[PDB]
Amino acid sequence: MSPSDFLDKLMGRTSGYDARIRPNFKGPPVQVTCNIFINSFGSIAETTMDYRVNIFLRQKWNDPRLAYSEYPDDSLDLDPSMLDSIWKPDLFFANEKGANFHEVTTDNKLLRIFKNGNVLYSIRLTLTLSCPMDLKNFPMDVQTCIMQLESFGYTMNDLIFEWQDEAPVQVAEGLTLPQFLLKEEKDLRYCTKHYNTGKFTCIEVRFHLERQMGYYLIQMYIPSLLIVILSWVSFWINMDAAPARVALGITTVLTMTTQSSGSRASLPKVSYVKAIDIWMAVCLLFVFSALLEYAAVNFVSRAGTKVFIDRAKKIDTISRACFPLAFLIFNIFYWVIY
Amino acid sequence: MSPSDFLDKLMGRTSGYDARIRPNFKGPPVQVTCNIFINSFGSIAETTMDYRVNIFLRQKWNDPRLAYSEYPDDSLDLDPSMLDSIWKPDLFFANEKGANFHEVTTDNKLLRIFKNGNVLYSIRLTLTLSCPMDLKNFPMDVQTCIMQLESFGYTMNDLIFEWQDEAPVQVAEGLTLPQFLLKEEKDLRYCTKHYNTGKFTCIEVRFHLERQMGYYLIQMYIPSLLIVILSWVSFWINMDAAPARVALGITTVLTMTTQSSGSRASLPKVSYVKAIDIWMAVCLLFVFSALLEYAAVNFVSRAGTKVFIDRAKKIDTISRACFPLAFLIFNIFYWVIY
Amino acid sequence: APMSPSDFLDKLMGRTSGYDARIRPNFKGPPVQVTCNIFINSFGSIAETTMDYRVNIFLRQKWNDPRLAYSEYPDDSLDLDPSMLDSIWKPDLFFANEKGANFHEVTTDNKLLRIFKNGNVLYSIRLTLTLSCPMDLKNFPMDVQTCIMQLESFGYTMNDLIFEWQDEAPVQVAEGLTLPQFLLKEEKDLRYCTKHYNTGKFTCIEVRFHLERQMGYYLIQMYIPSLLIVILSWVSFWINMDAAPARVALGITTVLTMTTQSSGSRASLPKVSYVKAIDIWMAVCLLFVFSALLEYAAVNFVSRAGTKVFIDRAKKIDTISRACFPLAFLIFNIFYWVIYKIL
Amino acid sequence: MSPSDFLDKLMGRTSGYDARIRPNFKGPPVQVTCNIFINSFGSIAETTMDYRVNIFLRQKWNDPRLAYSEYPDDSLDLDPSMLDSIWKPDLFFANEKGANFHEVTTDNKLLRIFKNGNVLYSIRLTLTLSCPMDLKNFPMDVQTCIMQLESFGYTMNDLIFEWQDEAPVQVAEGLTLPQFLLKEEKDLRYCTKHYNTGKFTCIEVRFHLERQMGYYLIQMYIPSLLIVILSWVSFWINMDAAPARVALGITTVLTMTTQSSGSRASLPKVSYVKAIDIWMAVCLLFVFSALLEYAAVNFVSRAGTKVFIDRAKKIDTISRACFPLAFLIFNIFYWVIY
Amino acid sequence: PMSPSDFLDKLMGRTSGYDARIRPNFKGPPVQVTCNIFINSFGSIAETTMDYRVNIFLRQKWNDPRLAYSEYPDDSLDLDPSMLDSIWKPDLFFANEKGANFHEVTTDNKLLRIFKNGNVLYSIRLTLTLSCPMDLKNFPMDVQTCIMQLESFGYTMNDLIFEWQDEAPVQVAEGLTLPQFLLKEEKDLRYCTKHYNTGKFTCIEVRFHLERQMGYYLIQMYIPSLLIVILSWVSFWINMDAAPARVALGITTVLTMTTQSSGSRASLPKVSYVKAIDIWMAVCLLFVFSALLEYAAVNFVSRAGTKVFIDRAKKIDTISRACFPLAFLIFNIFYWVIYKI
Ligand SMILES: CC[C@H](C)[C@H]1O[C@]2(CC[C@@H]1C)C[C@@H]1C[C@@H](C/C=C(\C)[C@@H](O[C@H]3C[C@H](OC)[C@@H](O[C@H]4C[C@H](OC)[C@@H](O)[C@H](C)O4)[C@H](C)O3)[C@@H](C)/C=C/C=C3\CO[C@@H]4[C@H](O)C(C)=C[C@@H](C(=O)O1)[C@]34O)O2
Ligand SMILES: CC[C@H](C)[C@H]1O[C@]2(CC[C@@H]1C)C[C@@H]1C[C@@H](C/C=C(\C)[C@@H](O[C@H]3C[C@H](OC)[C@@H](O[C@H]4C[C@H](OC)[C@@H](O)[C@H](C)O4)[C@H](C)O3)[C@@H](C)/C=C/C=C3\CO[C@@H]4[C@H](O)C(C)=C[C@@H](C(=O)O1)[C@]34O)O2
Ligand SMILES: CC[C@H](C)[C@H]1O[C@]2(CC[C@@H]1C)C[C@@H]1C[C@@H](C/C=C(\C)[C@@H](O[C@H]3C[C@H](OC)[C@@H](O[C@H]4C[C@H](OC)[C@@H](O)[C@H](C)O4)[C@H](C)O3)[C@@H](C)/C=C/C=C3\CO[C@@H]4[C@H](O)C(C)=C[C@@H](C(=O)O1)[C@]34O)O2
Ligand SMILES: C[C@H]1[C@H]2C(=O)N(C)c3ccncc3[C@H]2CN1S(=O)(=O)c1ccc2c(c1)OCO2
Ligand SMILES: C[C@H]1[C@H]2C(=O)N(C)c3ccncc3[C@H]2CN1S(=O)(=O)c1ccc2c(c1)OCO2
Ligand SMILES: C[C@H]1[C@H]2C(=O)N(C)c3ccncc3[C@H]2CN1S(=O)(=O)c1ccc2c(c1)OCO2
Ligand SMILES: C[C@H]1[C@H]2C(=O)N(C)c3ccncc3[C@H]2CN1S(=O)(=O)c1ccc2c(c1)OCO2
Ligand SMILES: C[C@H]1[C@H]2C(=O)N(C)c3ccncc3[C@H]2CN1S(=O)(=O)c1ccc2c(c1)OCO2
Ligand SMILES: [Zn+2]
Ligand SMILES: [Zn+2]
Ligand SMILES: [Zn+2]
Ligand SMILES: [Zn+2]
Ligand SMILES: [Zn+2]
Repeated sequence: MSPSDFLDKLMGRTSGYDARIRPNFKGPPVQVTCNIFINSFGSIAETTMDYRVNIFLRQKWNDPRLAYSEYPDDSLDLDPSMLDSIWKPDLFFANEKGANFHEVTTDNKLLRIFKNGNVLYSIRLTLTLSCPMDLKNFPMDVQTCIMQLESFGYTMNDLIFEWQDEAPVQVAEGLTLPQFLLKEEKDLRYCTKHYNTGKFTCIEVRFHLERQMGYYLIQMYIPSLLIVILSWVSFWINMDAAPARVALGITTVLTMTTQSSGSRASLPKVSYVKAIDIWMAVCLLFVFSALLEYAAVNFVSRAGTKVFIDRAKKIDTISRACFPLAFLIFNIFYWVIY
Repeated sequence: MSPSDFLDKLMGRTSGYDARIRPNFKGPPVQVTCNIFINSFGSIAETTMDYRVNIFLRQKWNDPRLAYSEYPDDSLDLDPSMLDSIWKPDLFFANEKGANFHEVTTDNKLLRIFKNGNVLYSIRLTLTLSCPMDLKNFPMDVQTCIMQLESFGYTMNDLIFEWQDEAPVQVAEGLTLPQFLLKEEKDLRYCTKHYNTGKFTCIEVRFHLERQMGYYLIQMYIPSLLIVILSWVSFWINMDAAPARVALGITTVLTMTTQSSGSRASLPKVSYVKAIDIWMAVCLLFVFSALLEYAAVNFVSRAGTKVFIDRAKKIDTISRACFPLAFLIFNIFYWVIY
Repeated sequence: APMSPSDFLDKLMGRTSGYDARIRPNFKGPPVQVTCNIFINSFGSIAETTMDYRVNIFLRQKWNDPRLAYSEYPDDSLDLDPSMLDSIWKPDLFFANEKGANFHEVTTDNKLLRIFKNGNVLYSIRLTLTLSCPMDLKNFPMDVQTCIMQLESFGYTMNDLIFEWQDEAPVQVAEGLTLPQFLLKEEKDLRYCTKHYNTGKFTCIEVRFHLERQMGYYLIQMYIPSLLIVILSWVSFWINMDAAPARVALGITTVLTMTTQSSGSRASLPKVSYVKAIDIWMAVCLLFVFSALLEYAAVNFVSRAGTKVFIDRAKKIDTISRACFPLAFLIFNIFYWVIYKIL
Repeated sequence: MSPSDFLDKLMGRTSGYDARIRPNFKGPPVQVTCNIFINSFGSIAETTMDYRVNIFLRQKWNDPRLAYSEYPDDSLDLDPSMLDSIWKPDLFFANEKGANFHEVTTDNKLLRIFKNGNVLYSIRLTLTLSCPMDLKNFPMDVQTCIMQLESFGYTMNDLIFEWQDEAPVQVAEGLTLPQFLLKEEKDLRYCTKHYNTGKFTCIEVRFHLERQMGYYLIQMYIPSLLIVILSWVSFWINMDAAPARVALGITTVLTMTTQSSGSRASLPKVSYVKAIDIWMAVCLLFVFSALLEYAAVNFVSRAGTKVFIDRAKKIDTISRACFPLAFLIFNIFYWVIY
Repeated sequence: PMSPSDFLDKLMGRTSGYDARIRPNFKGPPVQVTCNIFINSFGSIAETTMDYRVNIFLRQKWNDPRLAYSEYPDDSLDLDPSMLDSIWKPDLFFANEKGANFHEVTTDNKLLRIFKNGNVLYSIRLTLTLSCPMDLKNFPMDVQTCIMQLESFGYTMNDLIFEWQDEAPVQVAEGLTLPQFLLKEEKDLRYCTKHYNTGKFTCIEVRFHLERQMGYYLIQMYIPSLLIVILSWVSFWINMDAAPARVALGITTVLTMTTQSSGSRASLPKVSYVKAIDIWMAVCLLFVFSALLEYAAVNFVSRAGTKVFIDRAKKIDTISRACFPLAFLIFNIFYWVIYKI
């Protein structure tokens, strides 16, 4: 039989096939089996609180109307134009902010049918998915971003999604993220939805994203360490040089504040204390205490008498040991806790 | 009866149904009943003065042409392709800046008809809606953002919208906003429009958004408290150290101004006094007064005589008590008022 | 019984009608007189940098098509399904100064079709337009702009099609519509922009909106903080002439604050090559702040030798400065504000 | 003859016209004559290295199939829907980054045919065109931005573009650019392309854009003149006041560097020396030399003896004359050269 | 001769019986497609988003015996692109494409040409944004390798095979330049043959090599950092008694050096490895910070105003005037030799 006539008899004019009717429409729900290949993964934004993926979405279900005997071939690879002629699930991504198909240079779609009427339908999609983030431990945080595959119009009695048994989520070889590490273990689960329009099938996959710490050592933690260490050189400067020691004190405090708000600029305006806030707060405390230290040194030595000059000198010599020692103790606590 | 023939007889070729004609077109207006499920709520922008939602819009109306007896089923879940074949309301969002449908992986639409000809039509939409904001109490403000559902072509004598009686506005479980708290109570009302083209049905829903205060304590109010407290250390510095005390005075004023304009950068250019303006103004007054305080101290002590040196010293000792005390009193007033 | 709607639409503009939408009303006769009016649903995004603004409007067009006249119903008008707009002739109005334009299609096409007994048509369509508005920033931020909107025919010359603003209420504005930076003046000017191209002479009607910039924002974020830096600069005059590092510190940091203030405000504007009002203010403020530093340089220099005659001469420069600097700055403010907030 | 029948006989059902076949397809190439009206011209970006225009593109060619005698009218203005029914050139813009048609409120198109079969086809287009820029003389530069009209599928033996003889490029009355002056003289030329697919017609127009200098006097050259003049006040300050004279020297150098990199922020990251780089370099040299001048003054006067104090004083008095004099000479050279 | 309208009708139209849902030789071996690209433009090379943009003409060549003709003596026929919808064509897609679009102004930017023997030439104009993962370890003396993968979506290796053309598979428009990079003449061609759970799919790849131009960074990064280091040294010629002056210099050079450093990091992605620019900024900041510590030492050892201690402090300064520049010069030798040799 010629292919043109076969397609005509199976799903075309002479077929009497109606794509508005599901497989076994008087019978049990259509069991769809999903799996995704993750071609790319990125644009993980804290501010907009979302991420982007390019995937191949594979769906599998049985349509006894598409079973064939005319060829001995176990499967037939069909032209994607025939997808419009057949019934297919109405899967949508429940937490999708933006989604699109790919049409260059032709529709990036795949249709394959088997002897027994099974269908394989793969379609390429770019999705932007919402991923609410918990920034309490930033930048030592780990996020959990999800992806929900749901039916819009079919209730649980007509259509049921299920992750494939073997390898439901594949990831492209050598795929990396610059800011995160994508953990090998993906959690699969059900998000079965109950709306006032009914009960709807929904399956979910959770990716775990561990933020890479290296960037923050170099661009956040070390340069704050500078400003704190810089603040301490005041303690080796002559107590008579007020303009010099105040200059150091101010400029370290101010550098430390612009450092602090510089890092807050890349994040959303959450109303809870993050780990980076604690660090910047304590660093700023140490830098501010050092200025108060000189204010004390300057003030106790007003009268130029030896007894008072000696008392001021003791404040400096204690400071040279205690400030670094205390800051070292703080680092032990901070790093151990997280 | 086969589904294909039933759809053909009800709204297809052999039906004689005309979707250009409303239900009961010679009779009273079509009573439509709306309800929304809010799948997401965010992108609340002060600068552009708008917000974004992803909703399922449900509409319900009766079309006696679609009543059926051929099946005992109380309702039939139909393929959304049939939405093109039936009449439906021309609801539009009157305050929408941008709107779009969702088409991945198929049109995110739902059609359900009942024995008596009732229709349920749910469609998924991303909307950007305008929300004019009153920033007088920012950042302790609370906004009221609306959403108007209106008919474009049908006047009140052909078509009438109405919110559902039970649960017209549902919100997705666990939906949060990072900057605001969305209040449980939504106001419903009428926006019935009168244009030169006629009188048009319009129903409205108001969401109340209370801005979360926590972010502003950490990134606005506390760091301004620093600069004010920092300004006071000048009062414990030796009056002879002019370059040190002027250095403190300048750099606190300038830090305070860049702090002030830093916060104004995230807002629209409104021409009224906001709460944040008052705070920054008073903080800047306290920081500026402290510099003037030294200018006074320096100036009254020009001649190096004890009577004048004593007078200058009194200005400092009074300042150490009064500046903080006055600033504390201001905080009591400011916080109590808002 | 009366005629069914389906058959009436079929006989009027459908299969059996013989209507051709490629042919205008009275095509051998005089031009089609179209009557336009707009409802302004929103008005905003007034950008100086990109030099444009945005509106959401309902565009109403009215014209007579004797082919669409009917007697089959006693109704004075019939409200028709917008799908029928494709079946009828309609003007090819476009916005001549539009940078971006779009229709609205959620949840259906935001369109309106209404025909009357005598064949008159009312066609309303909802549009978001971004329109170009060349701006004269010479008096910024006390400026007032005039932004236009041109409705023009693309393909029909003046002998086939003519646009005209409605007589009664051609431009309506939504109740309670405000702009945050501007005041939209009640009076809109209507005019003709009749175009002559090498392809012919084309109808074009125009509406001008007047936008008065609100001054309040600039008092708080531009004029008052510059007043600070000038007043701050004066405290140097009460500081001891012996404290050079203190008085130079004040002088530098006020000049530098004043320059970053000045270029901070220029960041929100296009790169025009003419002097604006804000430039004059920042220039004079910077002059007063710079003169104060030069004042100390003079004080410091004349008092080099520590002798009373020279120390006294330097002290006189300071005491004169305490009066003259503020007095001169006050006089400047009188002149500046009188000039711009009069002419 | 009724218009409906005339269009039917000329290019419709009964016409036998095939728009897949060019005019005189066995004969010589179709001679197309182009002209543009420039409705707007702007968005001239240095960073992205492109510009934007809104044009009416007019094309003229003869199609003997569309010649008519049925009406005495010299030309017929046709409904643009008929453009789909006729053959037309496949002109594209070879250096276009983005292009779009205008469809509000109807397609912004014009079709006019003449007795002899001539066609006038005008279409409105927004184009973003690439314009590689030579920034060597910025901001006294003058750019040359082009616009190439090319055939995609027709080789030189089937289709030939040519600029109109009389007034090929019109510009809207009163059209201005804020940063540039668009010169009256446009160059027209040929870009005839040779690809491995063949030889393709291409005509080009070059616009000359002279950058307006006024903005840069006020926001770049004058404020740099300030910092240089400010640097000189150090020379009238007492040599004993080191913290004051070093303060001036540092802050002028640093102001001068942030000024310099502030202006580089608006440009692409080209790897050649621009005119603005030379100016900022020399200004920074004069400001840096002034600091070195004090370092010298301070250093030669270490021992507080008259002979060395006098030698230091001479360095200052020479500096007061030579620094401005040298800077004036530099300005003469710099401005004369460009 | 036969009219064009009838010829197109008999070849691929109503009366032809041609089915574009069926590939050439569908029971036979795979369709051999031969690709070549003309690069009309190349740019928008972004480090942050980690991608680049091209405007290309994509040419595909394959044989369709159904489209062979004898009715005309012409070796090839240039056909109207509307006929592309009527014929079978490969389903080539760009595997590493983030965004892609066709060009439709003023008509579809497409080309169809068929030959006597049924060969087809199909050229289509495309703007592509392609992902190019970057290794910034040597930034800004880095060289990137950006790829472009042409793949079949639906046809497995037994039905469809892509292959680069033998002669001149990748042409580049005359005078095409990039402002930040140099595009190297040699393009590598290779296979990316994909194995998915849906099957084995043809894929061919081209690699462009992009050498970052160094000139910009000398002027806007390396020289201005050289300033701050040289500026830091003037402290050594300032009087040791002038603490506020020498501390002022020390602070402001350190702080200028830190804002310089983080200014340059703003244009890059947030990678968690050490780049070459990080080492430079680190060492510059070390030299500027050491100079401040140098004065702290000078100030501290000279506390008691006695000659023996004043002399010791003075020696720290005189050694510093020679050693600081000398050491910084030695560092430059090492740094430049390592990265540029
Ligand atoms: C009194 C403050 C003075 C000025 C002190 O400031 C300094 C040092 C000098 C002064 C002694 C510096 C200051 C931090 C403070 C110490 C503060 C902390 C260690 C933390 O905060 C405290 C107070 C806070 O309650 C306001 C409290 O939150 C609770 C109660 C709240 O209910 C009222 C509730 O909503 C909330 C969710 O849970 C918290 C647990 O604990 C720490 C979280 C503060 C960090 C602050 C900052 C980090 O970057 C910010 C900014 O980028 C900048 C420029 C400077 C920083 C600063 O200014 O930091 C900054 O604002 O020390
Ligand atoms: C008076 C200025 C001098 C320089 C004084 O400045 C300082 C310190 C002491 C100086 C002598 C600092 C200054 C505040 C002033 C005190 C001012 C206020 C408490 C408020 O304002 C006053 C006057 C103002 O109108 C003159 C008036 O508006 C009304 C009437 C108008 O009709 C004429 C009407 O249309 C308008 C809408 O409502 C107002 C109610 O009341 C307060 C609102 C001012 C805030 C100012 C600022 C907040 O951030 C701004 C900016 O980010 C910055 C960099 C510095 C700030 C500053 O510069 O703050 C800043 O610009 O004191
Ligand atoms: C020589 C200037 C010295 C350094 C003086 O500078 C200062 C103080 C110190 C010196 C005494 C500071 C300086 C202004 C000057 C005084 C100058 C003016 C009041 C005006 O300008 C003069 C000369 C000018 O000719 C270039 C001339 O315009 C030409 C070209 C015009 O085409 C556009 C043309 O339309 C016109 C007819 O003709 C003009 C008419 O009149 C005033 C326009 C200058 C404003 C300058 C500034 C405002 O913000 C700018 C910037 O954001 C910044 C950081 C600092 C400002 C500054 O630096 O301001 C700034 O650059 O005083
Ligand atoms: C057969 C379809 C649908 C329908 O159109 N008709 C006429 C009948 C008739 C009798 N019983 C049920 C129906 C419904 C249900 N089925 S369906 O299960 O194949 C179906 C089809 C399409 C659907 C859908 C369900 O959910 C929303 O989209
Ligand atoms: C039946 C329609 C419409 C119409 O086409 N005809 C012929 C008639 C005939 C007699 N009376 C009224 C009409 C109009 C109104 N009705 S309708 O109520 O179904 C209708 C249909 C579509 C509409 C509309 C109203 O306003 C918005 O767009
Ligand atoms: C009737 C149309 C158009 C046409 O097709 N023909 C055949 C004739 C015949 C005789 N005279 C004029 C025409 C032209 C013009 N008329 S029209 O006035 O209805 C018309 C129709 C559409 C138009 C247009 C003019 O200019 C803009 O686009
Ligand atoms: C007549 C057309 C085109 C065609 O479709 N056929 C069938 C034939 C037949 C015989 N000889 C030539 C052709 C070609 C050439 N002509 S055409 O010159 O009008 C033409 C038409 C469309 C074209 C084109 C050339 O190149 C770009 O796209
Ligand atoms: C002829 C097509 C396709 C088909 O529709 N039928 C009916 C048959 C019949 C017998 N054997 C194979 C088929 C398949 C395969 N062929 S095809 O090789 O031309 C083809 C056609 C389209 C394809 C494809 C392969 O890969 C995916 O897209
Ligand atoms: Zn897990
Ligand atoms: Zn309420
Ligand atoms: Zn007026
Ligand atoms: Zn020229
Ligand atoms: Zn190689």
